[PDB]
Amino acid sequence: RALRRLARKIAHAVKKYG
Repeated sequence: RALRRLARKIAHAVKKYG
């Protein structure tokens, strides 16, 4: 339902890690 704050850390972490 609310993946605004969830997808945030996910995408970011993935954009930072690799």
